[PDB]
This record gives sequence, structure tokens and C-alpha cells, in this order.
Amino acid sequence: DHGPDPENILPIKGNRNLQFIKPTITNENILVGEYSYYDSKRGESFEDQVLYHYEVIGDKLIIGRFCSIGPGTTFIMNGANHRMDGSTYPFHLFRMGWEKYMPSLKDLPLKGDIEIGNDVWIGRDVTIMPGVKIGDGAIIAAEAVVTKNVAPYSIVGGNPLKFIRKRFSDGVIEEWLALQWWNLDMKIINENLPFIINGDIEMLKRKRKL
Amino acid sequence: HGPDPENILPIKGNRNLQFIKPTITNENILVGEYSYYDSKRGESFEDQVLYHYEVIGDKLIIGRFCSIGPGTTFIMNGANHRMDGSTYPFHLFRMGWEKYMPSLKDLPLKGDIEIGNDVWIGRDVTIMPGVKIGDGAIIAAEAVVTKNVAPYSIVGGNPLKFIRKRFSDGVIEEWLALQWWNLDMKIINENLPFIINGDIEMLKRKRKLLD
Amino acid sequence: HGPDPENILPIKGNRNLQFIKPTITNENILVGEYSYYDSKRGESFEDQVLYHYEVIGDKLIIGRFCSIGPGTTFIMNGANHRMDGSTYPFHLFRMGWEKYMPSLKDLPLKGDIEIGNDVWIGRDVTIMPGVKIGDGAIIAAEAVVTKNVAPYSIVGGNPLKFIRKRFSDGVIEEWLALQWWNLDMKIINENLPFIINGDIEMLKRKRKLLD
Ligand SMILES: CC(=O)SCCNC(=O)CCNC(=O)[C@H](O)C(C)(C)COP(=O)(O)OP(=O)(O)OC[C@H]1O[C@@H](n2cnc3c(N)ncnc32)[C@H](O)[C@@H]1OP(=O)(O)O
Ligand SMILES: CC(=O)SCCNC(=O)CCNC(=O)[C@H](O)C(C)(C)COP(=O)(O)OP(=O)(O)OC[C@H]1O[C@@H](n2cnc3c(N)ncnc32)[C@H](O)[C@@H]1OP(=O)(O)O
Ligand SMILES: CC(=O)SCCNC(=O)CCNC(=O)[C@H](O)C(C)(C)COP(=O)(O)OP(=O)(O)OC[C@H]1O[C@@H](n2cnc3c(N)ncnc32)[C@H](O)[C@@H]1OP(=O)(O)O
Ligand SMILES: [Cl-]
Ligand SMILES: [Cl-]
Ligand code: NA
Repeated sequence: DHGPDPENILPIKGNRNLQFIKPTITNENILVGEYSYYDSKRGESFEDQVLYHYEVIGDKLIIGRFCSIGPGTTFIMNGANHRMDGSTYPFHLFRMGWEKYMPSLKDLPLKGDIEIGNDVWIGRDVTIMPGVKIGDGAIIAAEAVVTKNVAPYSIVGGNPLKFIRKRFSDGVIEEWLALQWWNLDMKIINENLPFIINGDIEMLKRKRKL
Repeated sequence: HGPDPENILPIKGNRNLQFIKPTITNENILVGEYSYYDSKRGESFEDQVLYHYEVIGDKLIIGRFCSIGPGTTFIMNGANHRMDGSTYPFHLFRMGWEKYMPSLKDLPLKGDIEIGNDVWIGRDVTIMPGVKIGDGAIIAAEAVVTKNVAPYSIVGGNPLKFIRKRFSDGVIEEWLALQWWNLDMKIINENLPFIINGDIEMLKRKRKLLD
Repeated sequence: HGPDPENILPIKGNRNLQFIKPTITNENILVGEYSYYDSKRGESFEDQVLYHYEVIGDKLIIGRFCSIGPGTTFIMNGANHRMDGSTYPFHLFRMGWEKYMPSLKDLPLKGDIEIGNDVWIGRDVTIMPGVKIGDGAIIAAEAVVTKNVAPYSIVGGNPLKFIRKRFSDGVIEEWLALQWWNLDMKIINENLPFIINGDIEMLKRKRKLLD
């Protein structure tokens, strides 16, 4: 039964910055898998990096397992976008008679949920824009502004987002996607950790036989 | 009808969102009514204006009904070093080096930052010296504005990239001719439904011009 | 004449601008005289050097007379994860996982960060591992330096883009042959007017004189 307790908020002794995300969550519509961590700058909670997240819009932030999320990473949800049909000025916010110009959901340029897969490495000070989907095993370069979807096992960076490269061949990627090591039982993961780390996919497929 | 533009904190229970105009204390900054800054921590809009020096005499001008996102910063002309030879600012250190004080003519001055009306500036935008941003423009979050921005266009990136024009050229000229932001508030209130949904055709009719 | 390069705070009223070299307490950080960091709040230059681990042994090297803007950060080689398989750093959590501590040969190490002399680094610049920046370069504000920078060039953006060369190739070669930053301070002072106003012809005649 090796490995840390995923219910541990601070799984590293002496370290007051790095947090397992899941057991810190208190707000709704934030769904984060076990072992995924946030390496905070100064002890701030992961939740406070999630911005413009309003119940009435009801968009969700979804993050898988074994993700590495760097310090200062922020998640921009759908509340951040104004109506763009005419004036972008949010008259309704100021009330005093203007509250009747409250936008309907259909009026807003909603983009849907932010969905981050498993085993994703997000660099320092990354900004994630509304509705973005990030595939399994992707790597987001430091200081990136993720303005569009990211394919699984690809490396991207920049502002706006640029494609850097695929981590592996298309065939190897499909093998990792078929395997889904993150969904294996922890006992199986533990026994297979050397191959998960060194990327020996062919070996994992053999252990795959049972 | 509508809020008081002289009220610093026009949203009940909100201590971050400020009407900018009544917070201005400095010369060489002009901001139009109803334009607001949604601060991160309650910092003032003036705290976001950097390298702005009286001796340089550059100005920051912002129109009416602008939306300015958290952490937006305005870089004025004091930020640039002399570039004819070494960029090192010897004069700062005195002890004999003060006689190398630069002339304003020796500096790469870019002029005023001028932002139009009904402009929406995203979170954490950086605006570089001498930039002009036209009416109705939209600046994407985290953008670094390094060149002028055409009216009613959307832009973003570092360096700044053109994303798209919001409307057709003909429509844009209609908005620029209309200038609803300069109308009396009584007339604005009457036309708010169309100002908001962009029914420029109704707005034209409602104006009742010498057609 | 000029300030004492051992003075941490060489400007009288100023609590933010620090000469870097005398503040350095760490190993593997080598910074030349007169190079300064104009801090945001008051932090130290070393606070801006991140993921710098003795076990990696990489070095941050900065020449003389560099101007480093506020919020500039230096990302050392400790910031990169192993990329052969999962990027997840199991070893950090121990409880049995300490066995999987990665070795140096399994890491994507990029080498030392090396910044030349007379380099101007703008506000809020990020410097990635293994980057080399040549003498006299200028790094635009908010840039993310993702690759090497030629001497006497201007670059900016995220990722980094080439803007332009500061001078003609012939002039750049003359500045590089000159290396004024390496001359004795008596000679520096004597030639400060020409170093500052970019009179490279004069500097060249002066150099030929005592060669
Ligand atoms: C959760 C945590 O604990 S996170 C911890 C904190 N650590 C970090 O933030 C570090 C994150 N790491 C990075 O950003 C790294 O630089 C990585 C992942 C991009 C390294 O990728 P590598 O493949 O090793 O980069 P490499 O140096 O080969 O560059 C690859 C290409 O992309 C370009 N590139 C590099 N960085 C960027 C970028 N940020 N944006 C766009 N392109 C970039 C390079 O120029 C190169 O292209 P070229 O060959 O055409 O020039
Ligand atoms: C004052 C206040 O209250 S501010 C409140 C805080 N809110 C904010 O900061 C949010 C501001 N909004 C944004 O930045 C949004 O992303 C907007 C305005 C750019 C949305 O633009 P949309 O028209 O919806 O564009 P959409 O998302 O479809 O993308 C359009 C293009 O822009 C590209 N794009 C998106 N973001 C950027 C960017 N930041 N830089 C460059 N290009 C971008 C997209 O890739 C797409 O290009 P493509 O079709 O070639 O891929
Ligand atoms: C240590 C200290 O004390 S630092 C103090 C803080 N000061 C700073 O941070 C300011 C540093 N200065 C800058 O960033 C300046 O904008 C400079 C040095 C890049 C300007 O260089 P310049 O040659 O003046 O000017 P210029 O303004 O002419 O622009 C030339 C090109 O650069 C482009 N450009 C400007 N900024 C950027 C940028 N940040 N990234 C990429 N391109 C840029 C411009 O668009 C233009 O390109 P184009 O011709 O393709 O349109
Ligand atoms: Cl300032
Ligand atoms: Cl001007
Ligand atoms: Na860019």
C-alpha cells in the first residue's frame, strides 16, 4: 500500500505549499481526481485560482488524476465574458433601473466546461480560458495562455497558444490511451511504476495480460 | 436613471469594482464617465499607471463606458531607456554621472496612450507607451498591446495579434457616426435595448436626423 | 567617479533598485559589477531565481552593466519533469515512492542561463533554462525568453520573436571588439559620453590609440 494518502491536503512533510487538490475542494462544480496536485506559490488554495465561476452559469471545472498543476495557474470560467452583440458594457451590474438589461444565458457567449484529462502537466503561471479541453498526458508550457483545445500527449505553449510537438508517435499515443494506467488499481499502478515512468509502453502491454 | 458616475463604489457590497473618474487625483490622466476598473484587491486605477512622469508630459486618456479588467497596467514613457549607445542609465547613480542626464529629445518617446469609448479590456492586459485603442475595441485577456487597435476590433496575444473585426465596415462607421456614449443620459436610457443588442438600424431611425 | 559597485542601495531615495552582485548569497549565481535589479516591492534578486538546486549544479551567469526590470524571473533546470513516460513526480511524495528518484541523465537539462554585458531586460520577463543572451541585447517587457538571443538585438513576445538588430552588422562588430564593460573604470569614465551617445567611431579611434 505504498504511496501517499490522496486525502492528505499536505502530503509532503515540511512542505506547506504543495497540496493535493481534491481534499481541499469546498465549492461546487469543481471536480478533481485523486493525486492531482497544486504547487501553490504561498499556500493559497487551488479553488481561489478558479475565477469568474458563477452558480447561475453552472459551468464546471473538471480535472482528472495524477495531474501536475504549477504555481499561479488560473482558470478563467464563463462569467468572464461580456455580451458582444452590441455594447460590451455590463449596464445591468449597476442596477438603479438598469437591472432589467440582465443578459439571458442565450445572450452570453458561453463556451462550456473546462475539461482537463489525466496525467497532465501544467506549467507555472498558465492561464486557462473558458471551455478549453485538455487531453490526457498533455504538457502546457510555463506562461502559456490556453486559448484553444489541446490534443492528448501534445506539448503546447505561448500567448496565444501554439502547437509545439506530439510527445510520441500516433501509434504509441493510442496505446497509452487504450491502457489508461491512471484508472488501474493502485496496487497494479505501484507494481508497474517503473514502466509508467520510463515510458516502456510495450512492457506495460504485456503486464496488460491479466 | 442608472448609477451615479461620481460614485466610486457603485455596486452594493462590491469593494473591488470602481468608477475610475472620481478616483483620479493625478494630472495628465483623463477618464470618461461610467468607465470602470475591477480591481483585484481594491487597488486604485492610478496604481496601475506606471512610469508616468510629469516632466515627460505624456497623457493617459480613456473614453466613456469602458470596462477595464483586473491587473491591467498602463506603461507610460518613463519605462524606456536611451538606445543610441549603451542602455545603462548611468545618470541615476550620480557621484559624477549625473551630468549624463538624458534630454527628452534623446529618449524614444511614443506619445500618449489614448483609449476610446465602449472599450472592453480583459484581465491582466499590458498596454505599452503611445498606443491608441479605437472605440468599441475588445482586448483579450493577458494581451500585450504593442501597436494601435482599430475601432470595433478584437485583438490579443503577446505580441498583439489581430483576431477579427466585430462588425462589417459599414456597420462600424454607423456606430462611429452615432457616438451613443456622448449622448445625453436621457437619450441613452431610451435607447439602451438597442445599444445592448446592437440593433444599429433602430438606433439610426430613433435619432431622427436630417435624413 | 560613479557609485560603489559594492553598495546594495546606490540611489539615495531608492529602496527598490539594488546592485545585484553584493546581494548574492548563493552558489552558482555569478553576477558582474554595476548590474542592477529594480525590484517591484522590495524583493531580492535571488528571490527571482527559481528551481535552482545545488544537486543539479546549473549556473546563472550575468555580465556587467545589465539592467534587469521588476518581476523578471529566472527559471532554472529544476522546473522540468521527466518526459519519457508520465510527467508525474512520484518520488516527491515518498511513502515508498522515493525509490523512483530520477537521475540527471533522465532529465531534460538545458544547461546554464548566460546573460552577457550591457543587457537591458524589461519588466516581468521570464527566462527559461539554458538560454544564452548576447551582449547589448534588449528584452521587451513581458517577454518569455524561450531561446537564445543574438547580441545587440531586440526581441520580445511569448514565445520569443525577433524584432530587430539594434545596429548594422559592422557597428555591432565594433561594439563587440570594443567590450567597453571590460575596460578599467578610469577609461570607462573617460569614454562615458561616447558610450552613452553611441559615437562608435570615436570609441574605435580611442581604442586604436592605446592598443
Ligand atoms: C505542476 C508543477 O510542479 S509545474 C512546475 C514548474 N515548472 C514549469 O513551469 C516548467 C514547465 N516547462 C516548460 O515550459 C518547458 O520549457 C517545456 C515543457 C516547454 C520544455 O519543452 P522542450 O521540448 O524541452 O522544449 P524545447 O526547448 O525543445 O523547445 C521546443 C520548441 O518549442 C519552442 N518553445 C519553447 N518554449 C515555448 C513556449 N513557451 N511557447 C512556444 N514555444 C516554445 C522552442 O523554441 C522549440 O521550438 P523550435 O525548435 O522551433 O525553436
Ligand atoms: C472589465 C472587465 O470586467 S474584464 C473581466 C475579465 N474578463 C476577461 O478578461 C475575458 C476577456 N475575454 C477574452 O479574452 C475572450 O477570450 C475573447 C474576448 C477573446 C473571446 O473571443 P471570441 O470572439 O469569443 O473568440 P473565440 O474564442 O472564438 O476565438 C477566436 C479566435 O481567437 C483566438 N484567440 C483566442 N484568444 C486569443 C488570444 N488571447 N490571443 C490571440 N488569439 C486568441 C482563438 O484561437 C480563435 O482563433 P482561431 O479561430 O484561429 O482559432
Ligand atoms: C531594468 C529596468 O529598469 S527595465 C524598466 C521597465 N521598462 C520596460 O520594461 C520597457 C522595455 N521596453 C520595451 O519593451 C519596448 O517596447 C521596446 C524596447 C521593445 C521598444 O522597441 P522599439 O524599437 O522602440 O519599438 P517599436 O516600438 O518601434 O516597435 C517595433 C516592433 O516591435 C514590436 N513589438 C513591440 N513590443 C513587442 C513585444 N513586446 N513583443 C514582440 N514585439 C513587440 C512592435 O510591434 C513593432 O513591430 P512591428 O513593426 O512588427 O509592428
Ligand atoms: Cl512606476
Ligand atoms: Cl501622442
Ligand atoms: Na505570442
